[PDB]
Amino acid sequence: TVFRQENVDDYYDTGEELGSGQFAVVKKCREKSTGLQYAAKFIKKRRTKSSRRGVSREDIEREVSILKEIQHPNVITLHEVYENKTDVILILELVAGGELFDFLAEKSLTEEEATEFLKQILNGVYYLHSLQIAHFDLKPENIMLLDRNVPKPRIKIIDFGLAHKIDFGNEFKNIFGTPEFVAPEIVNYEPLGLEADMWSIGVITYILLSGASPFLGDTKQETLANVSAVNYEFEDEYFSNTSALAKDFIRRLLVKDPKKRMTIQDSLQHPWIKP
Ligand SMILES: [Br-]
Ligand SMILES: [Br-]
Ligand SMILES: [Br-]
Ligand SMILES: [Br-]
Ligand SMILES: [Br-]
Repeated sequence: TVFRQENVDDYYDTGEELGSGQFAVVKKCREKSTGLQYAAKFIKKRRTKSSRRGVSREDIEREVSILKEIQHPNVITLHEVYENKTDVILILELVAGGELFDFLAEKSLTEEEATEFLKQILNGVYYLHSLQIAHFDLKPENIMLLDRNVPKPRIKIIDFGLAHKIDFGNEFKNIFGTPEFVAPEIVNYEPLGLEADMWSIGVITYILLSGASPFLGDTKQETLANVSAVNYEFEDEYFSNTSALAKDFIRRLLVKDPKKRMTIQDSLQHPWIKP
């Protein structure tokens, strides 16, 4: 599939930088014809068949195809796609309130503040999983706030760079995110499905409530070993006034066997969440 090959600068003016990954940079931008503001994500293309630099066309097209499907208040949306020899440029919805990761860093929360974030994340993932989309990179860095200066900020899930359609219940590709957040099946290179996201939500919930990361070791290999062994516990210093029901929610997500793990539907009916 090909994209718009006109110069993006003929249609948009870029401004401040919003984010910066390994093969991508995101710039605030403004569309000349409407005055409307967006986030332009510049993804570096692979320059040869066998290079390790840049993103393969297959991978870029997958991200774009998935993004084109989605329209939900808790997920980023795609406006337009441009490309040139060097980059594919995704014109995405602007989410200007910063990462949940940075919001947490200024602030740990009350259980109400945590469930207020978590419920929006669950709604977004419910939508994605209903479309058989596994995100595969859920972590606080990939949750963006619309406005961080309100008591209950609204959020959107971003960064669909590892997202896959799961049409046979599982996929068996080269897929591996950030050690602190990946499920044991990722660590062990096993077939992956929607369940991996639910583990990640468990990790996010643990961090939301405590300010601490449940499997984090001193090196990435230690973290991965900890994940595979389900080596986490609820430290009393962090969880002493956290409800047992909150712990129950986490405990039912941080389960090694993906079949025994709560699904997104389970998570919305769980007594800590269910209205
Ligand atoms: Br700007
Ligand atoms: Br579902
Ligand atoms: Br993004
Ligand atoms: Br790590
Ligand atoms: Br699910």
